[PDB]
Amino acid sequence: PGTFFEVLKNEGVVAIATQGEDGPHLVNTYNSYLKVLDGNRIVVPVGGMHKTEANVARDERVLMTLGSRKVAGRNGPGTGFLIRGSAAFRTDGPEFEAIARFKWARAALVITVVSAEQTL
Amino acid sequence: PGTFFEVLKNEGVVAIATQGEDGPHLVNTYNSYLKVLDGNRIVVPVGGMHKTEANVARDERVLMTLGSRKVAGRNGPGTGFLIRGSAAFRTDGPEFEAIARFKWARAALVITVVSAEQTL
Ligand SMILES: Cc1cc2nc3c(=O)[nH]c(=O)nc-3n(C[C@H](O)[C@H](O)[C@H](O)COP(=O)(O)O)c2cc1C
Ligand SMILES: Cc1cc2nc3c(=O)[nH]c(=O)nc-3n(C[C@H](O)[C@H](O)[C@H](O)COP(=O)(O)O)c2cc1C
Repeated sequence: PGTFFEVLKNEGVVAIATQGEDGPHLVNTYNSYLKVLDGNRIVVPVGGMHKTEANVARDERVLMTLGSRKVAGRNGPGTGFLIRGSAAFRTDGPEFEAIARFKWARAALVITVVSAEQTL
Repeated sequence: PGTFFEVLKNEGVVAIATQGEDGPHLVNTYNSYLKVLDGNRIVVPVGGMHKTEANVARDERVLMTLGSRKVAGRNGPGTGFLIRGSAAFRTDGPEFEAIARFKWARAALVITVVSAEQTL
């Protein structure tokens, strides 16, 4: 597990896939923008993510990839994760406050991780 | 357009989303692993991508995010793209050869770009 937390601190772009009625949608954030709480909750600051919110309002299911070449994984150098969870947009509580330093943030995207597999 | 080509040369992880019958799927590669040909074709070396190929055999539609903080975009520092295209697995031709230096590559994933929007 300690691999995952070292990845959060490093440089890297996160990818977030949602399910629409017109196919998947795909958006980004930075590894270091993420905030982890208890209950397997990863919190994302929301500036835009309008299409994403539309998709999530209808289908909680989300996928996320993140990693870093600086954190050593399965076959030595580098590591990547594929995370499956359920998503929710929150405007209040501990989850919104975790990302509150991002003054531009209109909401928090809260991903509750159901599984994480190392892909690298 | 010259922004896109500068992004390919830089450090960065690409995200590729496909449509399954069980929801979206999401896989990675590196910006510098990509190969661009004419006909709006971006070529990806395939080592694994078994679930991805299953999804693509059924639904050509694909989304891709890639970028770099080192290439200056819309609001100054950084740039990201969201690419929509159609995918195909090729085992021969110019498209496979473009990625042939990757000896581990069993195939080429060929993305024909229908649209690219700057997201950063
Ligand atoms: C590297 C990168 C990081 C980004 N970080 C965020 C972010 O932290 N929060 C956010 O709302 N959008 C971020 N964006 C923009 C989103 O990917 C997305 O385009 C925008 O939020 C609109 O979302 P939507 O397409 O679901 O409407 C980032 C884009 C890039 C390329
Ligand atoms: C940073 C990173 C780069 C990767 N590059 C490739 C790649 O270039 N080609 C490839 O087949 N898989 C690559 N992978 C692994 C794929 O994301 C994926 O897990 C694997 O190919 C299996 O595909 P599938 O889940 O569709 O079966 C990479 C993973 C990471 C984290």
